[PDB]
Amino acid sequence: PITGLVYDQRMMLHHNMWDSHHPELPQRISRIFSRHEELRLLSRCHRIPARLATEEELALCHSSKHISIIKSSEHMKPRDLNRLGDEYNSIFISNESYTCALLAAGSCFNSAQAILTGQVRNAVAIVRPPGHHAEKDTACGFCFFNTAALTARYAQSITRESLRVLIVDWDVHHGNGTQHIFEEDDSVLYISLHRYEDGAFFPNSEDANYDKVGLGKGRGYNVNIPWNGGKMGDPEYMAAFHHLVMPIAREFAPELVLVSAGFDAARGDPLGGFQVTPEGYAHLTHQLMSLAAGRVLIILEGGYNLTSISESMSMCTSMLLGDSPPSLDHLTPLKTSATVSINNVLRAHAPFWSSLR
Ligand SMILES: CN(C)c1ccc(C(=O)N(CC(=O)NCc2ccccc2)Cc2ccc(C(=O)NO)cc2F)cc1
Ligand SMILES: [K+]
Ligand SMILES: [K+]
Ligand SMILES: [Zn+2]
Repeated sequence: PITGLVYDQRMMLHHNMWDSHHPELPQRISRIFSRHEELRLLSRCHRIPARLATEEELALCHSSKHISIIKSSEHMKPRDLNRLGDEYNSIFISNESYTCALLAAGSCFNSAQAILTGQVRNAVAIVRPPGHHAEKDTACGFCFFNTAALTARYAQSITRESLRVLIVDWDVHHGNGTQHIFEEDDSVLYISLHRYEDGAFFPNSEDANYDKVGLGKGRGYNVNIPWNGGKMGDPEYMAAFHHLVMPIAREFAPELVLVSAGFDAARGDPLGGFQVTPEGYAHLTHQLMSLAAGRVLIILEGGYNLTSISESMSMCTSMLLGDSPPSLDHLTPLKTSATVSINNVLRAHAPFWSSLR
């Protein structure tokens, strides 16, 4: 009954050499880790080592051209790095960026392997740069390689190709990369909750709407829960879980649960605009621990209030360790548009999930 934790301070090497105040700060991961110490959570975990992902492992999800280009940035001069990064949507690059994206992925590989071989029951991965906006053939939105997607495929590579993996993505932004990588796949169920605003919120694509349910045999295995017109928080996220995430997830019966755990929907985030509390994230984590016999891996994605993400992720680890969840009011009413959103998802996915009918 062990909880794993992976953290390597070398992941702070990735930085923005032209804007030292860019919100995707190196100290995002060091503040989360130090808060785990201060709360005496670190010493309760089994320390899992970081490692580099290999190029072969990156090819599980990414094209040879994309891997080659990001790999080449290790040797580039500053103005060439700036030119490269400017070619993407919302990317900065330093000569350490490739190595740090490899360490983020390999840390999660090591955690998933410890879970699937029974060395630990569950794990938390304090990693950067994030992953879920990265596509097979490009970088985007602070993300170089899709860590969560790679971890799902790595997981399958060391157990079965049929290993059922659920990815819950509670970052405030849609994981466009994760959706696309698994869109035609029924072995990996992708569920994303995100601020949508009728397609106006980043990453600015109607791919994130509720009517994108998957393709081919993947039809029904992509669940988008898009929020519109409202500052959402604990009541809305609890209700999405009760009405959508947990019924669908229980019917899918995953064998591994990956959380694309961005904390930019948190109260205090400078750009998410939402108000999920640390208690809220604890409730979500505890809910997910009822799946896959507790085999849950929490992977940091976004989140830009240093104190909010540190408190929020620490509460998640407290849940994985077996601490009792805080009691919340399941009877506070939802903001009006959130009911509309949840109903729109139920209509779209009832054809595929008997648990909704
Ligand atoms: C340097 N500072 C303080 C910034 C602050 C904020 C942004 C920013 O708004 N983004 C999103 C976006 O809409 N951009 C277009 C735009 C154009 C004109 C005006 C405002 C925005 C970048 C971004 C933020 C979060 C994640 C993440 O967390 N994903 O999971 C991924 C991202 F790509 C960018 C920079
Ligand atoms: K999301
Ligand atoms: K899918
Ligand atoms: Zn985000």
